[PDB]
Amino acid sequence: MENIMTLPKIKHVRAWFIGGATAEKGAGGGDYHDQGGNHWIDDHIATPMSKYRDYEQSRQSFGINVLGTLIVEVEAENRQTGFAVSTAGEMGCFIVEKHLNRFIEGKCVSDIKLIHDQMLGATMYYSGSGGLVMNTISCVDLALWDLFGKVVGLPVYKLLGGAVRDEIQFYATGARPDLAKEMGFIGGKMPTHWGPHDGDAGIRKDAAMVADMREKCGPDFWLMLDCWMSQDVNYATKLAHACAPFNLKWIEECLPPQQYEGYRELKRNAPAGMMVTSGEHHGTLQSFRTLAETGIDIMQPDVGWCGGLTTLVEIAALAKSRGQLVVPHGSSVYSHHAVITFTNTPFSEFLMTSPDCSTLRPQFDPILLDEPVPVNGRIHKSVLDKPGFGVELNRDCHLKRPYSH
Amino acid sequence: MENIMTLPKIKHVRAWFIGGATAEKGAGGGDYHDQGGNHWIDDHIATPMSKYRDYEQSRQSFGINVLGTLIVEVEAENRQTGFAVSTAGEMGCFIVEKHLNRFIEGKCVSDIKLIHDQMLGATMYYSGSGGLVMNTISCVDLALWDLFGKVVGLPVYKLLGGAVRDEIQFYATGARPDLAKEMGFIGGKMPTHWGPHDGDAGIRKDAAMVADMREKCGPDFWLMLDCWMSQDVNYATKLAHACAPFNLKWIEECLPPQQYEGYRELKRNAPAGMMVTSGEHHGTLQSFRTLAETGIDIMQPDVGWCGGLTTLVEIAALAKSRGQLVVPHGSSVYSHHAVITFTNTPFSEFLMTSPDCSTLRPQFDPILLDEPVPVNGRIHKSVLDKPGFGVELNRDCHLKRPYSH
Ligand SMILES: [Mg+2]
Ligand SMILES: [Mg+2]
Repeated sequence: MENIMTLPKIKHVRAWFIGGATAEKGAGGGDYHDQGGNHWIDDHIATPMSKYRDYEQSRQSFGINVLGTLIVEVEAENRQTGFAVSTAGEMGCFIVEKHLNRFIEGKCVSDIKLIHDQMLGATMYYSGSGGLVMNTISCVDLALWDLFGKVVGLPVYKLLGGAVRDEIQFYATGARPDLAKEMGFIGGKMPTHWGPHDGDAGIRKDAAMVADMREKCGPDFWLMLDCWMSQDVNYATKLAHACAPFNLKWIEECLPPQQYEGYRELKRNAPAGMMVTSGEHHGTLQSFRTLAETGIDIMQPDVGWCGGLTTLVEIAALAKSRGQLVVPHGSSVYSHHAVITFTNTPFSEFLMTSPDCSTLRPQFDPILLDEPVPVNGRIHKSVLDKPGFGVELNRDCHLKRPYSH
Repeated sequence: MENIMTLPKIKHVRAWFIGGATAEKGAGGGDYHDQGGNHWIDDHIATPMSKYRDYEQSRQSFGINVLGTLIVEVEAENRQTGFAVSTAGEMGCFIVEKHLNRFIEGKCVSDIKLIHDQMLGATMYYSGSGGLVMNTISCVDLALWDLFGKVVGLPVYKLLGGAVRDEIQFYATGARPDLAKEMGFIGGKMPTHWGPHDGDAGIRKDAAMVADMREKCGPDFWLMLDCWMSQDVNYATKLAHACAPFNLKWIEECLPPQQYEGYRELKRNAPAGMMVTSGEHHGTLQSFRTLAETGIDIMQPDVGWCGGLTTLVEIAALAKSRGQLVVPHGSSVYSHHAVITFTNTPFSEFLMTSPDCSTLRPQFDPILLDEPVPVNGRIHKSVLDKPGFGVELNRDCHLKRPYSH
């Protein structure tokens, strides 16, 4: 047998950020919500805070954009690099440069799972199993997979065992399911604009929004509702039943992440055939074990928030073992390379970054160079035939390096 | 009726830090683990990382001390101030100065619960329900209660409805239960030094450690084991049964926080009469609802990590409703003022900050001025008869202010 390919050790790990409270607001990139004004993603979206008059119209007003984008780049001894982006910004840089670097530098570029376990174990006392700290860990994990793929010379999807479908079909999230249908998407997920404090009027208005789009899009184009942790079991139950006549495919993240018991009850109360989903804010495989056992239909981890690709692959197996689907939240290429290899991820999400949902602005615009976007609502596997996650870091963005080591 | 006491509005909120990766290592204060060398708290303590040779001897080596102390001070329009400390450091300062300040400034000093709900709702998308972000929220909550108490002129324990006992009796956590007995404590909790990877030898060694202290302390002095998230169900079960002959009162935090299902199984497998506890790393009332339902005997939230005093009081009611006890993790005065009013907190914890557990070095030494310490293993309620949490900020420490607004 031939001698194996020689692999370099990891030399440096660096972290930068753009956007967030200490940089330029509206930088976009990794933080989906770090947008400018007049953006659908900030237009009276129901949230745990919209019950407050001062925070009802804008999520930005309560600080959904304070973190900004975290960028992690790992450089091997042979000078090759790999990178990834997520939501964490400056604080994410602290974690990487002042803590996690000790487990990263000096390792082989193939020691991905090892570094992953060490990051989880070393931060367990302050990670809270999700959110900020997990977003940071996820970003490092993705940067490592990117570097490994670029060193080996293969797309991440091939390293994982290959594609199980020739193309990824997408549904679009935004305020214009009708325009999404025109673009070729298979469905459209809309955000709810009213919450529990709005009562029956709120239910009537969001249900009317769904009815209107059903009329405009026809019966086969899927329609879904995203509730961004803004409701309670009763309100979610009433809304789901109010939308049943229009064949709403699923109602998403109705409750805060810790409310597993509530999700179990909500799923039990759901109209026959209508799915209940959640997961974008959950982190760690164990949390997904608990979430899966509530009986919800689809878990939706964000690859950059759940713990990384390493964790995503485990979550996919968990769901598959139960005969269920896993449909990641956004994530662009970080999701594409993974889900195209998952038999139980028949479709993916494309979260509209276009202010009015009329164009195909890239998912992480503009931090990723040559970022692929759906063509006729799909991304063919050949589009992913590039090393690692197939993109390059846009250094024309004003990247800030708050910490060093 | 007389006109009510006039209350000022909150003018400023400021955040500082000491210790941590960007300051002086070993600063102590809020971060219990930010100690120097030769400290029992870093002496081969079993952890999720001790299975790794390079991280077996020292928790500091894997970074248990990177955060340091977060200090939050709230100033009212009448110039009176209130403050609190916790574990979060520089990153905690970012959260307070760049995000949470918008919900704090301008409110009445009595709007504590309102600010609390807004902090939770606004950070839900990145808090992960515990850890770093929750520690920060908790610190703000405590600072608010401190300010309110100082403005009103009453100790927090009286504002809460008064003491239900004349003194708080303590058990001591550290490597010397025998010295703790001499000091007047009612029991001693020791850390385990070996983990699953050590197998039967590890169980034999930690059990022998317990047997030795039982011999030295007698039958009535309580002995407990702290496992700092380092085990799995089987190992914890074996260790608990190995310690049953010595009447180990309880075995604490055997599993990582997300493993609710494991805790349920462990409690079921526990020797008759032996308690199973956890909770110091959990956050948010909902997580404690789930933890409580696993059947464990005592939940141990840290007042500065679980969400604050506001959350602690709710957790106490949850436990009380189930006929169970709540015994907070460390927390000094932040716990004292609360638990002295809880019928279901018959005793409290004093975590030895003394390197060799031979003296009564204050719990948060040296960031808190005039910090009370147990006398004969107890703290009489009269010791707490000072405004707010009864202490002042030691500004002789080199406090750093990384952010402004
Ligand atoms: Mg969603
Ligand atoms: Mg403990």
